[PDB]
Amino acid sequence: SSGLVPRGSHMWIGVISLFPEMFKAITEFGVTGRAVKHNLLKVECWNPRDFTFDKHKTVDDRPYGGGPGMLMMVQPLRDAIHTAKAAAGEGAKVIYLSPQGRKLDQGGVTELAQNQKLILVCGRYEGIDERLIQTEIDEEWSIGDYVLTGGELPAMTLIDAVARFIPGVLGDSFADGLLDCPHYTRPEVLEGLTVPPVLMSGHHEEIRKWRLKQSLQRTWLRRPELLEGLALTDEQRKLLKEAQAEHN
Amino acid sequence: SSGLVPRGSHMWIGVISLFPEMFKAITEFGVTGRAVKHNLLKVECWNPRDFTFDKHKTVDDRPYGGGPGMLMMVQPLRDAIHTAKAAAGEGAKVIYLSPQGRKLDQGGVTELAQNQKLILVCGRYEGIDERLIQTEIDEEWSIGDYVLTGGELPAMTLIDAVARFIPGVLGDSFADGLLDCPHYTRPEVLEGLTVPPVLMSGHHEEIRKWRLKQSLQRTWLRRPELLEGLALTDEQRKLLKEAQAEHN
Ligand SMILES: NCc1ccc(CNc2ccc(C(N)=O)cn2)cc1
Ligand SMILES: NCc1ccc(CNc2ccc(C(N)=O)cn2)cc1
Repeated sequence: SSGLVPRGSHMWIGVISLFPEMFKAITEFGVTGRAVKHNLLKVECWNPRDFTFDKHKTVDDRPYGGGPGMLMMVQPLRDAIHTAKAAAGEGAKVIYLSPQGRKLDQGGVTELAQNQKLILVCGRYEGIDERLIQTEIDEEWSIGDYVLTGGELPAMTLIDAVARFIPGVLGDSFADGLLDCPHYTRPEVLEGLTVPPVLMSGHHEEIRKWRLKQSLQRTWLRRPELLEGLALTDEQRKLLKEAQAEHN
Repeated sequence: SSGLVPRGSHMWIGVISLFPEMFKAITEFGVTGRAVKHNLLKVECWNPRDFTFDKHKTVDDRPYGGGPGMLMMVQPLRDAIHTAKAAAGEGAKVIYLSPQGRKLDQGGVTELAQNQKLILVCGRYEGIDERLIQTEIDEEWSIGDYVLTGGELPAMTLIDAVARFIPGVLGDSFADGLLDCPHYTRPEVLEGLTVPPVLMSGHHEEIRKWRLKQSLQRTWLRRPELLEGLALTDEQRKLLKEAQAEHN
């Protein structure tokens, strides 16, 4: 392991997945791809398929009590987890991604990003045996109240979200707990819509206050529950009241 | 376009992305990969890079009013959107994935899945010009209250979630508005933990009621706000009260 890029806060993420090639979407492209090449982020996959012993490499099994779907077969999945934990050494927290988990939000991303090592277990079918949660999983997390064909997209979502908090990965995330303000680039006029003159003014302080007021107004109109989680600054209370008066 | 697999409800999804190779994670693997091969789901990508005219194929641009980040360059992105809309023909709703969007949940997935054609616009950098939202985007959606390096993982998350509602894709999603019950597979005993005897009984009705009670108990302990959105059946009111009495 070598290179010139400061990597003091580098993260290691082990992944248990039946489809490790999915992870190329994050390891080979964009900002996450650069993090991996610069050794700020390492993503290491184990496939339960490689832990099977039968001729057909069976990775699913029938649920007790019947019902329609399959579960991940215990022995191959358990063996893959044990191999990832041995590789990771001490301090690796094991995360299972499921709709039954703790709801991920940006605060939870920053809590997760304090871990120098994670193992992300990706369930396929109707998920994993309850007893493996009890014996192998440190924390269960959901990316949101929907059901996907597997935990791989949730795992990749968490990796990407945490990676942004690794110093050096980026070249301001829900700034102030608010929805982000509108942004504008060239051209000055688009389908008769003009860039707000304040953004053209060069007045750094008036621009700051316009963006903060817009963020407060958009949070209030779209996601008012997000305001209730906040103790607004004096300046923020005044800009919201001005945006609420102007709306009315 | 041909094949034997019933595809009456087939979905077409256009995608605008600087990294269309990311979409292989859904189009080449698992249940979504099978949907694509069977013509239940088509995913068609346009890359704004192919709509550039400068020697360096520039796809970012500086925000008006300064600040740290870049935006997607308007002309290449707008041209890619127009080409996707012409390809899609009439009835294609254009979705922009952003943290400022409507929060996706399973109900919203099923609303989105009523569309036979979607175009998913994937923003990189600090996102897209506000005026393109106004002029090109039908609906803005978030997959959750976190910030990612791009809209591609959110787009792939929505495709996967909607695909499950396409008849024939699957071989019961938040059944009853509740968190799913525990599942068990072989072996009968794992690290001294035994499968609940009821699941071994063959008694289809007692198994149904045990799984419903567990789902009510887990929703109540982990996500009690989910119970408030529900008008529980008589049977559900009785099983929750029994689980709440047994907890206490
Ligand atoms: N029956 C439980 C179960 C467990 C695991 C799966 C795999 N797919 C997932 C995993 C996580 C999420 C999420 N919202 O973070 C969504 N879909 C499905 C079902
Ligand atoms: N500054 C606004 C903005 C817009 C678009 C992006 C691209 N990344 C995204 C897109 C969608 C989501 C989400 N939660 O669904 C998360 N991250 C970033 C920033």
